[PDB]
Amino acid sequence: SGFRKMAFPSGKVEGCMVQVTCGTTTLNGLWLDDVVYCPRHVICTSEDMLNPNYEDLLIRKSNHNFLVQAGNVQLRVIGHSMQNCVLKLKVDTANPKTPKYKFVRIQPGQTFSVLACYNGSPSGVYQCAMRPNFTIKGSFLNGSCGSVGFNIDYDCVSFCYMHHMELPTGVHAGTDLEGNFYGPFVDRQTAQAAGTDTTITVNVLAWLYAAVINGDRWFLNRFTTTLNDFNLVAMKYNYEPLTQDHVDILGPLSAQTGIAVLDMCASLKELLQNGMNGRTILGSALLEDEFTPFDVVRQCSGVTF
Amino acid sequence: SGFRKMAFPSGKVEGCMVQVTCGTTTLNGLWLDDVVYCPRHVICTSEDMLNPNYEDLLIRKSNHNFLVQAGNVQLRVIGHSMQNCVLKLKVDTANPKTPKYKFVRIQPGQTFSVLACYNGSPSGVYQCAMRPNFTIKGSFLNGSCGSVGFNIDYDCVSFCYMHHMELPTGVHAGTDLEGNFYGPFVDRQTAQAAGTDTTITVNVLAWLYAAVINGDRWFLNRFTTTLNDFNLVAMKYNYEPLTQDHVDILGPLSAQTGIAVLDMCASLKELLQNGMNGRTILGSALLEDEFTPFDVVRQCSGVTF
Ligand SMILES: *[C@@H](CC(=O)OCC)[C@H](C[C@@H]1CCNC1=O)NC(=O)[C@H](Cc1ccc(F)cc1)NC(=O)[C@H](N)Cc1ccccc1
Ligand SMILES: *[C@@H](CC(=O)OCC)[C@H](C[C@@H]1CCNC1=O)NC(=O)[C@H](Cc1ccc(F)cc1)NC(=O)[C@H](N)Cc1ccccc1
Repeated sequence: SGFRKMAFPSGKVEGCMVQVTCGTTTLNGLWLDDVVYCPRHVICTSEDMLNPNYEDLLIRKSNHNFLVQAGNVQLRVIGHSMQNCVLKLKVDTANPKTPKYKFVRIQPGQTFSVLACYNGSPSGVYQCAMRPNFTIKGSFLNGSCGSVGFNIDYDCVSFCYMHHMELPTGVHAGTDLEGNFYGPFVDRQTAQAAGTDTTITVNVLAWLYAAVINGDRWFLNRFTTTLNDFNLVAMKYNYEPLTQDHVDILGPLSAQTGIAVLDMCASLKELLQNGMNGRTILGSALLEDEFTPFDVVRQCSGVTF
Repeated sequence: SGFRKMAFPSGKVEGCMVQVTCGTTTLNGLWLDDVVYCPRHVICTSEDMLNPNYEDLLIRKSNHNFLVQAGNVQLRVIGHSMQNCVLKLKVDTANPKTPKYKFVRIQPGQTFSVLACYNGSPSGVYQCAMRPNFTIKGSFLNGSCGSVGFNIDYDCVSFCYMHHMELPTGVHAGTDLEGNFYGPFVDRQTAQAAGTDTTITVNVLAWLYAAVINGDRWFLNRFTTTLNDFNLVAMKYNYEPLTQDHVDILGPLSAQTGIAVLDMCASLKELLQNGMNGRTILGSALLEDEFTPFDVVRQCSGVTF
């Protein structure tokens, strides 16, 4: 019993982290097979991040300008190339610890674990969600760029995120492992703002289920609602609209608890308008929205890797 | 910027997890050098759990009765001993992945990372606190006994917890790696309940410093109180008393922010009597008490391992 914010075991990803230095700029890299991935802004000069032409910066740089370190072991660079906003450094040694992996682009509302790293070494691991405005609410300091986000399916590590920057709001932005930024953000020192961040409704509902599975039931009422009468209340409170795909994806949880999605939706509508009245759910005084239905099923069924 | 519930990287511990089977019962064990540690109720079914005489069941068992599996490979048990509630199986092969480690007994209020495992394979990692009533608020299903909690102090893995039981209230209980239970609990199916749980005052203050470090400053007032004055209110809300040792432990966070501990205490006093004004602090609507002062420093200074 119980329910916690649970990250994936970080071991398989620890073995791919390395340190990447270009000039005086050091950050983290991801070493898979004979390729080291990292943010292209590592090649930037100090006065190059204002108006950077990375294509042209890469021509000026030799393979010898890139120092990669796996532990205290130097990996010789024998090639450098740029896919979108990620630098790809070809090295002469294949990572013996390369896991079965895939590069995936995640959607808003989907969660993942982040291995925060500095100078190629891990600091900690936590669970994040891709917000509906394509930012993440992480914990990153200077030197954290190149840290990756990931999920694990049995033995396959699906890398979904690489950390690039911090917006003035304290939120975080980055790319997939193919260099495409999530959201409208770019790696130029320009005024860029995230749209209104909305609450991931399907996750709050998955979370309420998890609450039900664990014995928290004070919020369950006997009223019901329709998908449109709930969404009318939802959009007033900056909640994402609920669709039939969301009702279906919660099927498993509805089928383990016997509670109809729309029944839980009525309980949720009551909590939005009236609050919690100094009560808590799963130890929280807020409606948590960084648990997907799969995360709930995973943590209430014992899925191992 | 940012503040998340961050666990230690779990790689070093993943490489010590194995599966231990005795009869029909399987659970997780910890394989360090040539010894596997695991809960001693592995030698029990659901018949002797009334008044289990682990002394007889141990002698009545043979080395061949214990099946130990490290992934695919099978480890041959060549001896067995008991140290309180932990079983020690000597095997004929030493773990090549054994980290520098120590067995430590943690104090109430201290945190650690839990690597939840099932059938010797990790499922997830999350951060827990030893509650003042010597329970933890974990996430554990059937098959999870033997999962361990730990801290990483430099290059040394400090194992502090092995999971044994869930109490009917839904909280969890276990031992250090020497087999001594935290709290007045015993590894047998007899009536057991934890004392009343209090809030870890020193951890709440550390967390408020974390909020200040990350720009959350709305709850700061200009006031200052006395240690005795603060404790008078602390007791009214079921908060641990604040000792001078706690005050000193917060020294580093007071030094970084310029806010005296007794000034922070006055701000916490006002939050307790008047509530959080419908506002959040570091993404939470409750006062969080599972971050130690050290947890705050390492996440806000990027300590690596
Ligand atoms: C990682 C940089 C790194 O590790 O390599 C040098 C040590 C940085 C992580 C930031 C630091 C603090 N918390 C974080 O999440 N990333 C940056 O520092 C980023 C680098 C950058 C500068 C200019 C660009 F055009 C692209 C990338 N700088 C920032 O995030 C600053 N907040 C400035 C900023 C840049 C883009 C949009 C808004 C603000
Ligand atoms: C770990 C058991 C295991 O892995 O072995 C499988 C063969 C269990 C973890 C629990 C399961 C559900 N959620 C959890 O966190 N531990 C137990 O099941 C525990 C084991 C035990 C059985 C018989 C004994 F004599 C000692 C220990 N049993 C329980 O937790 C039950 N809640 C019963 C109970 C025991 C002590 C105090 C209160 C209730």
